[PDB]
Amino acid sequence: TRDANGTWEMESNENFEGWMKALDIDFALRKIAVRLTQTLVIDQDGDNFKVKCTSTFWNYDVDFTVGVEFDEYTKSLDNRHVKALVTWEGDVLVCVQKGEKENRGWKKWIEGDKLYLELTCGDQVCRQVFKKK
Ligand SMILES: *C/C=C(C)/C=C/C=C(C)/C=C/C1=C(C)CCCC1(C)C
Repeated sequence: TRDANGTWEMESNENFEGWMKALDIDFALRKIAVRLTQTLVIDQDGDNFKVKCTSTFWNYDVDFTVGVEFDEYTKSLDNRHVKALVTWEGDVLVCVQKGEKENRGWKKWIEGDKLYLELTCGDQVCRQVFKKK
């Protein structure tokens, strides 16, 4: 319920292109990223997280300690500097990324076998569902 450890296989991905567009990802690369199968690998140890979301051409990596603000440079995404902070709101893992973009961050709900991930930027929300492999 608070345990996010695992290798996570995607089963659905809603409004992916609206969220990428809100981040200003190149329209060309958007309709490549649309094609790619993603595997989310989470290593969680106490407060310390290592998140690795992987695909053929394109990976997103982040490591953080819950409750410790960190500078994040989204080099493989929109290549912006944000002030990221990840915390627990109940059993909901919440990341707020302060910077140019408003309403920017993500949330993870872990429901036994299922991981629900909502990514937000501006007025767009991308809803993803992964299953533990
Ligand atoms: C808790 C899980 C998180 C924060 C996972 C985030 C994953 C991404 C931001 C993935 C982004 C990607 C693209 C938009 C294009 C294709 C490659 C991806 C899947 C790494």
